[PDB]
Amino acid sequence: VIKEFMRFKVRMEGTVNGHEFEIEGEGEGRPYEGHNTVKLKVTKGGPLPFAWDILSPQFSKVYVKHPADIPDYKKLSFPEGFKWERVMNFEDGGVVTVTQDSSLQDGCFIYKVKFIGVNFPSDGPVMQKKTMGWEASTERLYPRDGVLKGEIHKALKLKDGGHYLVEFKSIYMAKKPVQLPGYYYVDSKLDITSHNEDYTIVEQYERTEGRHHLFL
Amino acid sequence: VIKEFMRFKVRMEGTVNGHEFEIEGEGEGRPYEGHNTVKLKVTKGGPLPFAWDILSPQFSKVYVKHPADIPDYKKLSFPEGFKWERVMNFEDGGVVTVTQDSSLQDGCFIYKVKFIGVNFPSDGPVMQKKTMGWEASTERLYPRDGVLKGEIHKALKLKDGGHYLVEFKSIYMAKKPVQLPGYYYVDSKLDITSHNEDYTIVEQYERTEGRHHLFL
Amino acid sequence: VIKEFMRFKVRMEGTVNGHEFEIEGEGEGRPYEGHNTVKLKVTKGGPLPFAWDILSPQFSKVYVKHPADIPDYKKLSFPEGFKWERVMNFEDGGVVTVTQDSSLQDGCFIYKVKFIGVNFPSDGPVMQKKTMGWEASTERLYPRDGVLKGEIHKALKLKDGGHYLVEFKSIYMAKKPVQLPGYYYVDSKLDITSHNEDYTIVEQYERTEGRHHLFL
Amino acid sequence: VIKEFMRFKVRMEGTVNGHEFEIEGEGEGRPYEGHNTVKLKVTKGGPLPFAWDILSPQFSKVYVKHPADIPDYKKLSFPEGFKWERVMNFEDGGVVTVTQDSSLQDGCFIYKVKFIGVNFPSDGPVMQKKTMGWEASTERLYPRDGVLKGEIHKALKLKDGGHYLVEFKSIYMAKKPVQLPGYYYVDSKLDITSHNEDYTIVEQYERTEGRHHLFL
Repeated sequence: VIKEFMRFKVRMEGTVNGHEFEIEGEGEGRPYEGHNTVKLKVTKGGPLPFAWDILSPQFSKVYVKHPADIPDYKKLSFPEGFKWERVMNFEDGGVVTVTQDSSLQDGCFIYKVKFIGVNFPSDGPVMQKKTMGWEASTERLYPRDGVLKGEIHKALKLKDGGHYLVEFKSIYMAKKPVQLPGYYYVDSKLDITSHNEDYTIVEQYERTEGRHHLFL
Repeated sequence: VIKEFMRFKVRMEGTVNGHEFEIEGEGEGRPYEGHNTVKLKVTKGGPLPFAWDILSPQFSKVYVKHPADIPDYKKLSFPEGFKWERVMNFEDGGVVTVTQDSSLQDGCFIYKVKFIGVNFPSDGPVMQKKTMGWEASTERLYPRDGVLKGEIHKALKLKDGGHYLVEFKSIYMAKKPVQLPGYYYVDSKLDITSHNEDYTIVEQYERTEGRHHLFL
Repeated sequence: VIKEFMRFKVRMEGTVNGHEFEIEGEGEGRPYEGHNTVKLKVTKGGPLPFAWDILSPQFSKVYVKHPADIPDYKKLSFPEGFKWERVMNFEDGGVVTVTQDSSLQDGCFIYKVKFIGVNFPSDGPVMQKKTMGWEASTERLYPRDGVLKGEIHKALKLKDGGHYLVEFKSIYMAKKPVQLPGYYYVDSKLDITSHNEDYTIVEQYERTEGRHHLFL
Repeated sequence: VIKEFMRFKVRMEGTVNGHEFEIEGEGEGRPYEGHNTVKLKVTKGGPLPFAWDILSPQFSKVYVKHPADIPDYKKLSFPEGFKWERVMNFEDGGVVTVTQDSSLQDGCFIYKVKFIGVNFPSDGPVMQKKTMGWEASTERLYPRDGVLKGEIHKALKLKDGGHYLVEFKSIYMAKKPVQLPGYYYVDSKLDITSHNEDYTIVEQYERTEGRHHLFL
């Protein structure tokens, strides 16, 4: 079902401060190694009048490398798949909710994303495109309400120095109740590997792996 | 442009905890008197697996009665119109973002809404449909970032007694720059006037008027 | 117990961004008319390195005028009195928690307050003293867990224009379970009537009255 | 100044939901190895009417083991020392702010803590004492405003199962500006190693170490 190498296609429909847009992409990676890349294209509403960085994390948790003793809830959910939703609370008031469906079709993962971002200050980092990528991050996960949940304290690097803080709250829901893991963590590092002048064509790379707390 | 009697058409595309649905409706009211009603039909995704109440407020401020000394930002925005976005933070973790466009076509207001609700507990008031309508409310508004903003501490009455709290944060954005008001308030009371057994056909009534603080 | 005219004494022990201070005051008013004034003096920690405005609201609801049909929980709590606590969430990260005890000693109300404020940006309106008093406000109250709770969307006027937003969450706890009101509101307007340059000596006036929603 | 072995004494003055209490203790540890213990005694307000767990993390970061390439801001602040403040946002509404001062005297660290906790549901995990200790955690830190800040997504284990979520927001302020680290993490695991029936006497052990993200 989930091969050593897997490709995926994604489509996002979103709005940010009243500006609607569409994005289509194709990616690939090694689900058991914790690596995956993706190439995106703004197919509608481009060039985007905000930082591409807020969208990069919405474009693969099935590719998270999991140790044998931590049930890989997301991988187990296939072939049916899972859905995930998320809240992004930015420190200057901006708020985003995301809903996504992940399925398996013709040997390829299919991602469907709906994005709504609101309340971003007009002179803030997002609308002024002053961000420079995310710092590597660490997610705290745990089972609840029959599904998997996780929170992350993330940060975008600012062009003029400093950080722009964003709290991530995600909900991973398998389409069939498969084995859930316990309290654990997932380290991720997402890099923008290429981009044209106006970010209408972008490529990303993500390394992500789950683990127990260094149990210090 | 804004007659004493105006009708409107509305369509909402939304998702709540991974459940997709569509709703279309028709309303009418008296913009200078602060009254307006609307009849809705769940055109897709019905019956809804959640409380209808969280949707009722996404279904009119151009109909808010305003004193002569308080600029009616929304009315002034027409014929072009305005967009409004919103964040609803529920006390039990549920979060929703909404983005809407309000326009005027041949004497009839046109509303287009996109709604995304996430993180609602499966045993909570919303997913268990234990709500019984909203209490009348009072929104605190003010100008900022060249637009109009307002927050509200609202509450849903619970069938088993008590209230279910929700904080509202809205942004009203005219499509063309117009006169903004100062720090003021808007009282509203929304009632569900009719509904079939599964809430696939619902009618609503809302009275809403703006005013200065009772200037105590 | 509660006469048409009542005086009170207050003492606050507080800390803000690592700065310790103490304040003592004396006030008076007409509990049944909704008016009361208070005079403060910074006895330790002066001059304060932050805006006085964040402290003014911690210095009386027993003086809130209530309609005969709305139980005046706070007045009913005496002679024993009541305790109140509160959270103030500032839009720029600043957070404050307050705990207070109100008693009646020799026909005089006695207020004991503890205050801890943290996370205020050193460049923010608070630490830079860029505020000019609060806008009149409106609190939303309701009963819960045997006590009375209330929330407010308040705002401080900024010297250079605009507002600085702060959300209030209060908990009023009678020392003995006395009668509680239903869902209602309380309007208030606090004004600094006098003060020296460094706010080591200040006088305040507050008008506050309870009521049902104007019911729109 | 900071030897391989160091003792400390601490005193806490706090209040929770109107209940006041005072705690005194003494601990010891190995600053460069990341190990430290502490023994507490509720000297006033005991037996506490709430879960001891919310207080345990308020009782040593100068004992965090740091790699040579990461400036140990907190150790460098001595002999004068540093102050730290914090906000703990509990998922059911509870909110706590803490302010603390850390100094070095006659070769012994001296800790003074003030604590105010409010808005805990009378039937919640805290007031019902339904918690069973913290899960090991991971704090995300970064420099800002000349000081060191960090956030943590923590969880308290529940007796009836599941977790009780709490977000930590801390600010570490050296009394003199000493070198700051960059974006990094601190792992910690605090265990209650001893306690009498009513938690009026308690002992704790904490292992905490700083490090760069596993830099995936």
